[PDB]
Amino acid sequence: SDPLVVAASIIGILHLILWILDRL
Amino acid sequence: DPLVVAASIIGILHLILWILDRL
Amino acid sequence: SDPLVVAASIIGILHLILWILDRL
Amino acid sequence: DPLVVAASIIGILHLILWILDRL
Ligand SMILES: N[C@H]1CCC2(CC1)[C@H]1C[C@@H]3C[C@@H](C[C@H]2C3)C1
Ligand SMILES: [Cl-]
Repeated sequence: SDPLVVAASIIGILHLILWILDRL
Repeated sequence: DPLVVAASIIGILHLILWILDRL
Repeated sequence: SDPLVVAASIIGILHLILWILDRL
Repeated sequence: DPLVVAASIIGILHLILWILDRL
């Protein structure tokens, strides 16, 4: 696997979750 | 990879929800 | 990789650009 | 892939700047 792509994917999922919960 | 795919869809979805949240 | 990953990449670059500009 | 690497770097930077901007 690609460490950078894994980290960016996880960070991206976390980003949407935190943004949603912030907008609620 | 299901992670890469899921994060790809989630990334596209994130921009959509952001634009609509801003407009 | 595939057109999904490409599209999400382009869309992620676009997202940061538009967020920075919307934030200025 | 260059585009994927750049988007990975940009995605990480995006979250960091968003969190900070929000605080
Ligand atoms: N919000 C971003 C959009 C771009 C990606 C990170 C999250 C996403 C997951 C991986 C694979 C591509 C490029 C980045 C890494 C699509
Ligand atoms: Cl915002």
